[PDB]
Parts: sequence; structure tokens; C-alpha cells
Amino acid sequence: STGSATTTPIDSLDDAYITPVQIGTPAQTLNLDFDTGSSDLWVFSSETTASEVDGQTIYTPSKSTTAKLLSGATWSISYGDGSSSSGDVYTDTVSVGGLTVTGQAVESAKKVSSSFTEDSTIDGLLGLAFSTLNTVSPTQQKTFFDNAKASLDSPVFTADLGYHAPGTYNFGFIDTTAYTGSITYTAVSTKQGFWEWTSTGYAVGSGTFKSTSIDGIADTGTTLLYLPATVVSAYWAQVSGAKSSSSVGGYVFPCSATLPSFTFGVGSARIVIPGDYIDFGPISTGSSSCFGGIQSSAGIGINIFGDVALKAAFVVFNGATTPTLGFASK
Repeated sequence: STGSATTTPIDSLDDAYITPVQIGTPAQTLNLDFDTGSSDLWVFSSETTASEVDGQTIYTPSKSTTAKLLSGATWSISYGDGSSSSGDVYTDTVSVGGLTVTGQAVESAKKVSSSFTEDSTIDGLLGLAFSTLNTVSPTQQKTFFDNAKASLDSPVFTADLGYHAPGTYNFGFIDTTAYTGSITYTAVSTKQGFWEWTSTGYAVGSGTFKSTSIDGIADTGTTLLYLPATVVSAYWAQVSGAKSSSSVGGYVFPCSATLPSFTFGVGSARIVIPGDYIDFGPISTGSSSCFGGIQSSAGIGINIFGDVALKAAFVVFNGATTPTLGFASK
């Protein structure tokens, strides 16, 4: 089997991407944030504290003939950005782009943090990291991909995120028309439960490539590119007037600037992030200070190849017995 679904930016900045997901019988379609940095499929639901729902579409398990309470199971998750959610668990039929999993754990939120409430466009998350990170207790549950894997034509999914435009998540096949040149594959460590890999270096604009190992995670659920302070300083030093602002929470730059590109290495291959991808616009409405899309990972504890990086590539998440990651230009 295979599946193919379009993923759409939630706003004009590509702050996140939503993908429609069918849950239950008859189908209830919710728009979920596909997150290769976590491993819970959770949704706003009829059980979510009413004051914490503000415009989201909810899953109502009582209206699904295939929903079953997973007795005794609870979940609770905290994300890198400080947001969180928790609740209980149902199993139900879940379909993405024509690919169907029966008995998928659907984690129903009883509580969500303010960031989730305030984002009316995201109805929940669909985790695509390794199932070892799943938070369901006392019986850990599998991700949608893990459940689908044996049925897929090939045990892979691909992320093809757009810049200010829709893109695609495919399951079970590699669309050879969706990228240019060849796909370069690179080793993955699953030791921390993430799609963790090592970039071979970077360049800023038309500058020389610096060969240096940068361990980080491929994370579709993180907006920006978070890299070591040395790398980030070298980038922003090429932008007149750019500075790190503790008050704003990172590097800012004059909105009048033309940003240089940023290249990262995948083995001997190179992925070029155009400068425009690094512009996250005014820090507040009407400001002439703009927020940078490349930020320091210092104090995160891990480097994160988030959407800024991933949307410059066609990315293969290869879930073979020994997982690997593939990157192609597009």
C-alpha cells in the first residue's frame, strides 16, 4: 500500500504545516501537524477542556463506530518549545492520503497548553519519530508509520515541504519526479528516538564550505533551523545590522536586508537554503526588525534541522531495519 497527502502552511510565514487526516467511522477529518520529532498522535477532542478549545476541529469518539477506549491508558507530553498536552486514549481507524491503519492509538486531549489553544489551525499532532518516544502509559503505543510499515510497498515516508506553498507527505514510495539529481543517504542514530544524523558541514552565501560534523535531528515539527552558536554567528555576521537579542529571543535583522543563502552538507552532497527561507518577518506588527530563521541551539541540547532546512529538500525517512535519511535538491 501507499498514501499521499498534501501538507499546507498554516500561515504566511510557514510557521507549521497541516495535513488532513481521517479518523473514525464515518470519517472525521482533522488537520494535524506531522512531527518527525515526536511519536504521539494526539487530537483536540470532545474531551478537551472547553475553555482550551478555540476554533479547532475536534474528534468525537462517541460518534465513531470503530472507536474503542484503550482502558487505563493515559498520555502526557511536553515539547521543546514548552508547550504540552495530555489525556486518555482510544484506538480507531486512521487514514492519511488513502493509506489506512486500523487499531491506531488516537490520544484524546483532556488538556492542552495555551500555545495549542491559540492556534486554531492545528487540530493535533501526528508523530513520526520512533515509537520508543511514545508517551502512552502503562502500555506504550506505536506511531502511524510504525503500524503502517509492514503493509507499505517500501518502509519509507517522504517529506516535501513547500516554501510559502503546499507540499506533500508520501508513505510507502519515493516519487522520483519530485526531486532533481540524486538522493544522498546518510546514517541515522535512533538512540534518542529521533531521526538523528550528522551533517558534513556548511557554507554561508557564496562562501567556502566548512567541513565539520554537525549532529542533529530532522524535525518537521520545528519551524526553524537550530545550529551551534559558532555556525549561527558566522551566518548572521554576513548580514549588516543583525544581532542577537535576548529580549526578542534570538537573532534579529533589519527588514531591509537581503539575506544570504545557507548550505548544509549531506555526505558529499549540498543542500542550499535560499536567503528568503530564513526571513520570518517583523518581530511585531509594523516593526522594521525581522526575526531570523537560523538560530542558536545552545541550551536546547540538540541541533535541529527544522522546516527552514527541510523545505529546501526532498527528504526520505527510510524506516528499514537499519534506518537512514535521504536528501535531494528539488
